[PDB]
Amino acid sequence: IPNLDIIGKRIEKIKQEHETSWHYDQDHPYKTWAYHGSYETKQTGSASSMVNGVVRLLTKPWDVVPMVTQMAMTDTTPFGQQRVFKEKVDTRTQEPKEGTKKLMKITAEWLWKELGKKKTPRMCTREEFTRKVRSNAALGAIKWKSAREAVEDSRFWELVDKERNLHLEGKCETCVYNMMAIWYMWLGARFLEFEALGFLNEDHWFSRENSLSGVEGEGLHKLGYILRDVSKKEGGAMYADDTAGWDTRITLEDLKNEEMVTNHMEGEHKKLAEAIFKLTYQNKVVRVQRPTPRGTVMDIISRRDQRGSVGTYGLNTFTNMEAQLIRQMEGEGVFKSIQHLTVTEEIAVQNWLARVGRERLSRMAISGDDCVVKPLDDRFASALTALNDMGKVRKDIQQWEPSRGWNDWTQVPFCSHHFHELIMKDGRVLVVPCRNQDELIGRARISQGAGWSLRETACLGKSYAQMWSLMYFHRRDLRLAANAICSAVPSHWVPTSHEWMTTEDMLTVWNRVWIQENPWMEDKTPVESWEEIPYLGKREDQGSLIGLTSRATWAKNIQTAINQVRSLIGNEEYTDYMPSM
Ligand SMILES: CC(=O)Oc1ccc2oc(=O)sc2c1
Ligand SMILES: CC(=O)Oc1ccc2oc(=O)sc2c1
Ligand SMILES: [Co+2]
Ligand SMILES: [Co+2]
Ligand SMILES: [Co+2]
Ligand SMILES: [Co+2]
Ligand SMILES: [Co+2]
Ligand SMILES: [Co+2]
Ligand SMILES: [Co+2]
Ligand SMILES: [Co+2]
Ligand SMILES: [Co+2]
Ligand SMILES: [Zn+2]
Ligand SMILES: [Zn+2]
Repeated sequence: IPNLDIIGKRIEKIKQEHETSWHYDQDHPYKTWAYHGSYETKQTGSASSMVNGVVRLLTKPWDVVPMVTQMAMTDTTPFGQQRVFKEKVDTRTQEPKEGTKKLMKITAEWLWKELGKKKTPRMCTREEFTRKVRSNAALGAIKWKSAREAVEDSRFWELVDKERNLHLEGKCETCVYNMMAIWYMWLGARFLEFEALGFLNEDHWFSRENSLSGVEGEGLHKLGYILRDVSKKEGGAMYADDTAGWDTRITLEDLKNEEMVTNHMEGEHKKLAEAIFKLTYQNKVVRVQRPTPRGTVMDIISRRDQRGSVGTYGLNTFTNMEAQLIRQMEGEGVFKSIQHLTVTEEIAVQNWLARVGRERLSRMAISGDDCVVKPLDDRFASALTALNDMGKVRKDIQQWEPSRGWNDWTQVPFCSHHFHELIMKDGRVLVVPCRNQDELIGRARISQGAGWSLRETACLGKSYAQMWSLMYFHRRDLRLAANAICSAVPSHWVPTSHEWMTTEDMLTVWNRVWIQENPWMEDKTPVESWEEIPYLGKREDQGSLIGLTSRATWAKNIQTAINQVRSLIGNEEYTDYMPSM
């Protein structure tokens, strides 16, 4: 089942740009994706990640930690792409049963209606898009060189209009994904997607206020508070099951339910969004590279159901909200059979959604595929037939083994973190985020771009340091490492583009984020120094693999390393920041 009436125009346009080498490789490796052909291509990508030499020189004890080192070994060569494709992306998900589909359709229709109560969809503009391009951007493959180049060249916008008018007659020609697993599109295709669906992000449809379950806009320093509030609900344990490869488990049915947001639109906006949904989401064309004994080729493949990562405009959050409501329903015995929803069962679901729907959403904190649920009681743990039949198979657990929850919200994993209460010297109680400090250091030692000069490398380092001092100040090693990086990088250099991304005094930012603007901090008295700001317990702070001897030596000689970095940056002026205790 590949529908060439929808994808043929895209495939033929690519075939015609490489007619000489175009061919059908009878030994292609694709099993659940439809394969259309290959052509010869120049190898792109690389098999190493680039190391941030500034962060590395100031974090020398971590040169021997395995987690840290391994993180610097990403493979975007054809070899790497094909490795991840075979293991992760080339999977099939069964179609949900009839009953499951009915639950999803009812629940999705209800959810769009709740999200739309206080919001109205709208088209986003070329001007909105262009302003966002002048900053951090969603990721498209880039004929110009940068996104900021394309937005000014008005020929770029003629191409947009060309594709847009095809979209307006239900045809698609250039919206092709590239697996260079992350999927890129031409910036023009990204614009059309933004124009149709950007309102979901820009108008904050998944903020906690509008969606009850969501946390769009919250910010790491707020998530722990949000978890602790959810824990105040009456109910069972708190559950936080990860889905194995969520993007690959998005079904065609999921995509059709997300599309019901178009029922809330009108005019050409509805037509454009319908094009994004039917032409680019439910009928995708993907380019992947593959090594062959004859050099690297590009494969053209297609598939209807999965999702490709930029975010997903809240659609992953939407679908997870829907999926977790249905698991709540199943736990509460609202329905009995995935096989067939009886007429009286469809009415119960409708009643349940009308009666307790909003309350059940607020038992949840959901960010894309990341969810925390505090259900009515622990029947939830073994309500599994809808979850599995929807394809949202739980990671690292037997299919019918019941979920394990937690009674202590400080043990619940959410958004790659745990959250802890932390007592200040004056007795006020902070809720702070926590995650393995060897991961944080490993990610800081990776320069997110290839071929970078030392200034941008130093500014990326400073960005992590300021983030550490805001978010992970309670970790002794990170506070010290942040101090060194900030001492080593000229004080007026701007961190690369969030609260840590200026040259504001970071104590000023700390006070604003954790005291002044913290809705869960009643006493608005600021702190007057970093010595006033506490650490986690020395025990629980140990979490790190580094030896105590190499940490002590690192701490004792840290100024030697700082000066070494200062010398390579240049005859500049630097500030010696308050040394961590
Ligand atoms: C937009 C929002 O507030 O939701 C999230 C989800 C995951 C996450 O991981 C971080 O580092 S911050 C963060 C925020
Ligand atoms: C706890 C500590 O002293 O670490 C930092 C980190 C970043 C920063 O940015 C400034 O201007 S001050 C400052 C201190
Ligand atoms: Co050719
Ligand atoms: Co080529
Ligand atoms: Co996974
Ligand atoms: Co169909
Ligand atoms: Co209309
Ligand atoms: Co999302
Ligand atoms: Co009740
Ligand atoms: Co950052
Ligand atoms: Co509050
Ligand atoms: Zn298109
Ligand atoms: Zn911890």
